[PDB]
Amino acid sequence: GPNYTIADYIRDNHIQETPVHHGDPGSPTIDLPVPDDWRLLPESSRAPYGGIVYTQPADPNDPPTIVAILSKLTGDIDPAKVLQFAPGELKNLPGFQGSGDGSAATLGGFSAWQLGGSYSKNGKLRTVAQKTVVIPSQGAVFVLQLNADALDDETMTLMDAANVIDEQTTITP
Ligand SMILES: CCCCCCCCCCCCOC[C@H]1O[C@H](O[C@H]2O[C@H](CO)[C@@H](O)[C@H](O)[C@H]2O)[C@H](O)[C@@H](O)[C@@H]1O
Repeated sequence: GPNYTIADYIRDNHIQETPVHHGDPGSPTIDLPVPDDWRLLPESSRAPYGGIVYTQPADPNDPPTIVAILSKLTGDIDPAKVLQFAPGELKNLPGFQGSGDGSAATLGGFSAWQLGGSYSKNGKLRTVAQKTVVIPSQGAVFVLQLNADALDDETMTLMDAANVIDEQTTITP
């Protein structure tokens, strides 16, 4: 899309990006909570840093989910620019509609950005949101992204889980 993204920022600069997994030497420890009625997702192709899925979905083939990704950025990386370009990805979604570009936030004591809204996929309105947390540590900038997605009618399920995540997550570099 026409919006500059974090991926564009990485591509256009002398920045190395490497995926991070639980237990990797040199990486932060991120304790995400598992809200009630949600179940933990292990690390997989579809949940690179794990995630959570709602255990009482209206459509078991399309349940509300919050998936985590953790990346390690080294080189000519400015943590403030990661936050600056965080809204680009969602804003490029087909028919995305949200309240502006989102807002600043914090998670586990680190600076973050969150935006949410709706988009249309296969003729169905979906609620989507992304929280990006910048974690400068150990000669690198780690970037955590939490990607929430659900059918429009299950928007409140996502919002409830988000409050639990916002209040209980700890991040220790
Ligand atoms: C921690 C994991 C990630 C974070 C937790 C996940 C929480 C997700 C909650 C996200 C709910 C965000 O959606 C809120 C709403 O945004 C848009 O409306 C807003 O923007 C429109 C165009 O500017 C205005 O016309 C509307 O008045 C204004 O409400 C969509 O059109 C709505 O359909 C959607 O409901």
